[PDB]
Amino acid sequence: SLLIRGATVVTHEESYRADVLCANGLIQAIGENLETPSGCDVLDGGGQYLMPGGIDPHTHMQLPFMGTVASEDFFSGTAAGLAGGTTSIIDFVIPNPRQSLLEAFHTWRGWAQKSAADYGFHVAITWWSDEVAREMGELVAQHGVNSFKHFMAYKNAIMAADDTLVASFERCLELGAVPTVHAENGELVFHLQQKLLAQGLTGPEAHPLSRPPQVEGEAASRAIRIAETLGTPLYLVHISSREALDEIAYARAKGQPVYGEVLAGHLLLDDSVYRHPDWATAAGYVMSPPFRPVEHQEALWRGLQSGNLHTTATDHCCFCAEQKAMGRDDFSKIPNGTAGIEDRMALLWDAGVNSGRLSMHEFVALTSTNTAKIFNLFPRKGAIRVGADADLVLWDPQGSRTLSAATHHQRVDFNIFEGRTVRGIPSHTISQGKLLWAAGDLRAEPGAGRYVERPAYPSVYEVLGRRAERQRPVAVER
Amino acid sequence: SLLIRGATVVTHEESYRADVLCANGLIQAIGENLETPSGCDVLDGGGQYLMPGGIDPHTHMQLPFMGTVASEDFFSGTAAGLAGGTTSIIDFVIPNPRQSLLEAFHTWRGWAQKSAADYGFHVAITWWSDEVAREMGELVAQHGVNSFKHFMAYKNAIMAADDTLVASFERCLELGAVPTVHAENGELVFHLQQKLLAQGLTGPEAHPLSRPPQVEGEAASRAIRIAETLGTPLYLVHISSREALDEIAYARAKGQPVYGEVLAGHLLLDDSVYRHPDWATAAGYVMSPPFRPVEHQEALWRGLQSGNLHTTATDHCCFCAEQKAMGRDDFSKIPNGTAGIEDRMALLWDAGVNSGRLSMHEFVALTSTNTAKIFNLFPRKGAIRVGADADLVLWDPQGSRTLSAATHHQRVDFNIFEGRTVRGIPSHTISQGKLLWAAGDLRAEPGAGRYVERPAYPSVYEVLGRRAERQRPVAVER
Ligand SMILES: Nc1c[nH]c(=O)[nH]c1=O
Ligand SMILES: [Zn+2]
Ligand SMILES: [Zn+2]
Ligand SMILES: [Zn+2]
Ligand SMILES: [Zn+2]
Repeated sequence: SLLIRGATVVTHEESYRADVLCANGLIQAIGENLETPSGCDVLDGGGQYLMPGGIDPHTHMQLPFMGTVASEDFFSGTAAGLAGGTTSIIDFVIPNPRQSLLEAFHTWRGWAQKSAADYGFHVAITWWSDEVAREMGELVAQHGVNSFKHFMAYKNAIMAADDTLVASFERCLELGAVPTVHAENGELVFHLQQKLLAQGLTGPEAHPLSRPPQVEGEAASRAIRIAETLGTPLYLVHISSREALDEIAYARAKGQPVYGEVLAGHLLLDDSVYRHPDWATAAGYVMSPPFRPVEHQEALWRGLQSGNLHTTATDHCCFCAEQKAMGRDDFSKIPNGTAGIEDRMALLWDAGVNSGRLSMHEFVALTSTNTAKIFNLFPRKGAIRVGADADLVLWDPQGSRTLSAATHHQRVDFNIFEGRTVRGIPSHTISQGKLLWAAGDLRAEPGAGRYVERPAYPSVYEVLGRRAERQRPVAVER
Repeated sequence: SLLIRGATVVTHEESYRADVLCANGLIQAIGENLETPSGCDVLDGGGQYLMPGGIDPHTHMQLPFMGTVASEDFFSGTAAGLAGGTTSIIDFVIPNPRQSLLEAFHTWRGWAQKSAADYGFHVAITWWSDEVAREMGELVAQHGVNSFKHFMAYKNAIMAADDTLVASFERCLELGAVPTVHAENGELVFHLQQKLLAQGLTGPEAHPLSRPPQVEGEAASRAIRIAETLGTPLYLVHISSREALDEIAYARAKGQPVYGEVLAGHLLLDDSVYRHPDWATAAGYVMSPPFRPVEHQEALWRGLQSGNLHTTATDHCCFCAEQKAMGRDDFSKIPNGTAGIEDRMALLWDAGVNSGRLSMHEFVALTSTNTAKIFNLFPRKGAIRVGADADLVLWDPQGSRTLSAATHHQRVDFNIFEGRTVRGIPSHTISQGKLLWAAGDLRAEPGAGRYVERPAYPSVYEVLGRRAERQRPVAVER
């Protein structure tokens, strides 16, 4: 048993002073001046905020990708996420083309067994056949998967063309699963990569030039309108561009269920990072989509404030300087990805709440509750109520931290926010009711985390259902 | 020679009283009370408006298509255009996949020699290879073509996927040619067509359901964004939807050279036409894009008024009842297309000018001058000025005409505006300085029209070149 006493509870919609009791991995009681069970550890949260633990729905722990394997494994990644107040992740099963999905799924369950905190998976659809359609049904019915990932970029690899997107989205509808998309036009990226290389522009500064923001806006428009035509919801991962955000807003203004996810990097960094004089420094920012001219950061913030972006994530995909250097002579070969699982919540609090573009309640909604709702984990997760998983974070608004690769718990030799000082840190992280991060001490244990099943048919599917019934076609009688 | 006396000259920007003298196919003199050369014919235009003859940039005379050949041929179609005030067309060479473009071009020249008025061609890119790219250059350099058409629908036929779109648009940029696009997502069309057929919805009412508006908005988005990425202008044919119009307005607002074309059918008809209890009547409206719910008509009129739609055309593609009946058990086999070359100008005048939606100057811009400027034919066409081609229409603002398949000159048994009465009609049409339509008397002759060459590099390409030079990628030395 673990009792957090004297703090202010901050949810996605309200604040109030109360104590919180956890036991057996669940939240047992909430209230002022709670009784203390015998032999129950006590945590003093005076002057701090008690919030749901962060959920990161976009991580790539130890992903084999672009000629190599990510430097962060499932244990060091989930542990680092605990240090930064994040208590569960959704990662990605990425089968190779013509490789079986259940095969990939069990393989990934294997790798993820070492997780120190709760974890789940999105399954990517990297090819199509009647068997993928059948396997998708199995993953939802028997293995707790309720979301499928589609890559519109990475031509001559994992890219899903329109024919796949249509088939798979239609399958998700049948299964009550949520289609999710990496929205970049693969044909234009491939075309621009070759053209820049043929011009001899091989540095990291060519990476943004190879996939400018309209390449994302285009794919977002296409994913969104396939989803509209087939009558499914749609979740777009790491939106970086005004173009893509405007497409989401346009569809939502048409009341379509479209969600957008954003990373701290795309809220706070611009594309000048790729022109850094030092190659390894610039290479460190190479991910897709890339960082953008400053006007896109401001559009994304307004996306958060307006309700047109819905979740924060990290695309946590680490590669050390030596792996980055795999493309020292060809930006197209630099393994794509940045780290951020540990830094997401502090970064957003410091830039959003301290500044105050975001209220404390929006901070919560954007770091856990919205993700939980979208993927049908609410109120089990991202919620402070009796019966919910005891995933919590205690937040010192006056604590300070300076992000550096030399001191962060993420196993990677680079931090895209190196040297940045944030006011507002997680003093204590609580996962499954146990205190796994405390005032500098990390208590993560390999294998401590559970695999989290997400049930199919989130509530959006009931409204979609009624809509589809109103729109059934009537033949003309002749 | 031919002198038009006493009319009000109306251009794309102004109105003034003057006579106009034509001779040798050209406009010779403009001024009040011009002297009459001896032997010159005189036309009294008192109380009427003298405007440039209409240019219809979207016709398909005797096109072989969807199993058959359009009922209108190049003589009957251009003659019918003349009765309606339209003095020149741009048609489409549509090579079959793997067919040489040059081969198809010469064949089409044979088909079009019988035209009664000036004509030109757009050439469609229905497949890709190095030969295609070479033949595009030859068509521009030797054959007066400066625009290339791309079909984004017609899966498993003339459809261009992104790889062809990108390669062709790049070729277009190299040649100073205008890419034009039929913007519908073919994968979604094909998927919806089979779905609806599988459910037994075989009638014409399924045609609009098989290609809802967002299918067009998606393809407009994608064509527009490819164009932006490659640095070309872009011309989208027959825009029917708010979604597509919004994509054009959005790219035009970012400063991008995007032009939109609209048919009178999509300005004035709604999709209730496909539910007519008579099969032949409903089939008569079947074209792609289909006619839309009424809110899209309002949006289109608004595009015209705001400057986000730029040209009018007809997609003149005629099929009689027995030909339409090829799809009596399968709407996907109904040959797509409607008639309008003869009716476009009166329809737009009556609905746009009489209502005050459009000024008379906007009417001229939208029926001739904007098309001329976009395809590099201004001021040879669409302009009343000494030396311009003598293509003129004399317009009686209080004349009246009732549109009817029983009385029109279009060689087709269906009119999508059957029984509509319009106020403001062409009393006389002058082509190559000759009076070919004189209040009810059509004097069109087979073979009188000239093939019209269009020079490459319209003016927009000078601006694009200056932008490209400013945005040249620049490496970082390390
Ligand atoms: N060529 C065409 C004629 N008519 C149509 O409706 N669509 C076409 O693509
Ligand atoms: Zn991604
Ligand atoms: Zn990712
Ligand atoms: Zn068309
Ligand atoms: Zn057409």
